[PDB]
Amino acid sequence: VKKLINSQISLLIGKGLHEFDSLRDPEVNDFRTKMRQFCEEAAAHRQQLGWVEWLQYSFPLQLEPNRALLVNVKFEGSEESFTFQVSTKDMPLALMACALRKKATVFRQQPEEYALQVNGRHEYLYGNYPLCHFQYICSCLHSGLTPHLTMVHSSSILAMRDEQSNLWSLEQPFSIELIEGRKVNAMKLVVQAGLFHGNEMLCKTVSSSEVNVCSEPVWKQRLEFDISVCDLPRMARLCFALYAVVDCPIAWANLMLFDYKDQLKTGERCLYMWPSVLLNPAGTVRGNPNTESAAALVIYLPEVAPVYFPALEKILELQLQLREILERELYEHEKDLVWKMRHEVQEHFPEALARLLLVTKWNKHEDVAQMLYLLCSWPELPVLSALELLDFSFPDCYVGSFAIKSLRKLTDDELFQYLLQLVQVLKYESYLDCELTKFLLGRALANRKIGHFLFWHLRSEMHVPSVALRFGLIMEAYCRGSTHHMKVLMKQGEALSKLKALNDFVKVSSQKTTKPQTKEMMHMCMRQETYMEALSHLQSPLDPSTLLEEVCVEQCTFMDSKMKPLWIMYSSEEAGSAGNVGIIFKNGDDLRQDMLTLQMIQLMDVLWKQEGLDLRMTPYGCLPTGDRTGLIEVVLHSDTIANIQLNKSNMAATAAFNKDALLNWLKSKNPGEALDRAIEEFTLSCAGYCVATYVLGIGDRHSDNIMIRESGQLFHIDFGHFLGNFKRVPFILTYDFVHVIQQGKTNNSEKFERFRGYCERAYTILRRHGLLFLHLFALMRAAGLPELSCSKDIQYLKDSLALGKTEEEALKHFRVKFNEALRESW
Ligand SMILES: CCn1ncc(-c2nc3c(O[C@H]4CCN(C(=O)C5CCOCC5)C4)ncnc3n2C)c1C
Repeated sequence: VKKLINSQISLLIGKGLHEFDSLRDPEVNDFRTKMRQFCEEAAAHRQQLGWVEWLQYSFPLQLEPNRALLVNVKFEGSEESFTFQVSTKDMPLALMACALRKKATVFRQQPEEYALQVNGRHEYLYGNYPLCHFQYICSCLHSGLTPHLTMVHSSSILAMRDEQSNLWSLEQPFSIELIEGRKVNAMKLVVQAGLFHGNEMLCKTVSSSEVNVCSEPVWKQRLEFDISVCDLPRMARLCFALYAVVDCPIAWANLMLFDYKDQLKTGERCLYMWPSVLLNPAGTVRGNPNTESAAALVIYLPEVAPVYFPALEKILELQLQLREILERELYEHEKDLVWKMRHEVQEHFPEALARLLLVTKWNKHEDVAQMLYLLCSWPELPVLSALELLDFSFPDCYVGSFAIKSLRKLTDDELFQYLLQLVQVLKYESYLDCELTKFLLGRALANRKIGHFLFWHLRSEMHVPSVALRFGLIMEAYCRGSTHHMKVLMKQGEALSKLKALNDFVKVSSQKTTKPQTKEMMHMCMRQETYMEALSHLQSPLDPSTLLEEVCVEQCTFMDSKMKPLWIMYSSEEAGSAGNVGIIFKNGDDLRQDMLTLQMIQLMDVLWKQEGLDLRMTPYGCLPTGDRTGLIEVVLHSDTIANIQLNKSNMAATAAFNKDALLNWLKSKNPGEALDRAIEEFTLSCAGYCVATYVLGIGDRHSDNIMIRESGQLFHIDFGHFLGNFKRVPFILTYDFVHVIQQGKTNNSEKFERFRGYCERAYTILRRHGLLFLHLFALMRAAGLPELSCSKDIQYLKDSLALGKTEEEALKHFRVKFNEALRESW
């Protein structure tokens, strides 16, 4: 039971719990105890919530950011369904009320006691919301499908809640002694050290002498730094870099001079180094776990006298004219100006806190103590301000603790929109228990959808040693917190476990035998008991509310590309057509870049919708779940503009010229005046994806990676190369699109200038929120993507949105780019 839950978590996280105990570190032991307690208290509250409050945890509503419609309804036990026609503006209780009135006539004799469950889905309909605000209903409007829902009584929800139960005196200069190590390289060796407190150095760099190449070396040199022992800030970071010289990089290593309990670190320390591709402060403050092959370094940290960092009480005891002109990087005369006027910054420019923190001297403990005094009575800044404060440039913990006080006011949906970045910031952390972790973990245990996504965001990075312990430990506390969801997640891992083995079997066979022979062999490998049991009946990792019930083996296949991605189709009896959903399993390519690009498109859709403009965007699911291994959501009822341009023999869209093909495919898929809606659908999405790709700098755009839905909506795929790193992009407007936009006419400036309008409106709304994009991409520098490595990459976004201009200039300049693509298009 306890052993059963323990051996489950080990299988689930992919690391044995004993592997934590083997280290015997009191931090890891303190983390595991302090968290377990926290998450168990979270689970205790969760068990005594109301039935409607449990639905908000387990099935959080899926809402969007007059004209009646057909609706199907039924009850939990029976299969007898009733069909209604009710308003888009009707509340779910008005619908529920009818469902009782129809049973009152057939069955022959209280709405608030029930909830509306979406058939064959982990989605419910409740609350004070008109039915056109739900995703499943709004989906059914556009798509023309019929909502089929089940009436679940309060006691039936409560039956689940029960079954889903578990000091300043040290003025001497700072110094350390570089003793000895052990490595392999072909010259002489040097050991450049250097202190830091974020990206900035606490003092100058101090390189060692030249020892020879043949080495298991010894130095024993007292390296003295240009900073006092009391001047050191609580989050002081000492880095090191080993390299050969006649340059030749070899390895790096870092550590916190203070321990986790606030005490200075003592005498001798062994530091196992990580390999290089000159100095790296961002790199983790934990030794290389490959204790064997990793080159080590023993160093001595002098005995200064027990010295803890001072408590807050001790830290608490210790013209406005040309001020604004600069406040909108800065010179030293300006930096001094900003530090001098720090009180009026709190009292009349609180949102400038970040620019003020960067001017303070962290290598002089007076300026630090004076800054921390202001921060204790600084007002709550908005969410965008707090996001700026979570970057690597503000390592101080009182800042971090403040940013979390500000972030606490995030909506469960905004948290989900930012969660990816919040996880990459966990890499920057110095100690295991922290606010961010405690916060994420608490939000995760109050929302099963956050719990789900946070879990896969951690699990997908376990193959990386820099974070294996950190994440493994976090996932463990989540599993202590949600013992029922843990089991739900194990079924997904085991599905993914089989999907891996199936894809290797698919990779070999496809080389040897032909495609159809590999296909019937894939189907046979699938028909087995283990595969049918493992790949069936599970919540989708791409979306916890979608249920991947029965696998339709006949339809499952694999795309003919390189990594042979598996196409896996499903179907549900209960959900009907809403259960017929597919997934794509890729193996051997990292999908974290695709996930970020899709997050950015999903944000752009949300920003535009929030300013009344729906461009009919398609931010389909993409989810890394392991080492070069994730899931992509099959977008159904769509084809590539390459397959449509094949102009296939005796089809419903036989066209004479390529330019007409696109439009002819639309005419066949949408008969009557449905075509007018499909062209309107095409036009907005076309305008949408033109702006998103321009801004995100997505290149290598060809007919085989631009799709189009049967509804008319245009959408892009393969987001492996962005920010103009093919693996400065121009604006794109293919002639075949301009034809469909212009209703198939050579001249239609009425419909074209409308389209141009959408591209301009969308471009500006993004520019307004250019900081949000900057602050989210700023935190992702922690991930370690090849194309989001440095400031030069971020710069692409600054220059694409032109944040260093006015709305006149930016739109004046953007109007030229559009014309330059319009002209280039034949
Ligand atoms: C990161 C890569 N990425 N991102 C989005 C995607 C991706 N490719 C998709 C696709 O591609 C078509 C293109 C060829 N094809 C087939 O031949 C099918 C024929 C019938 O049996 C099933 C296969 C499927 N169709 C639908 N959704 C897709 N998605 C999300 C991909 C692959």
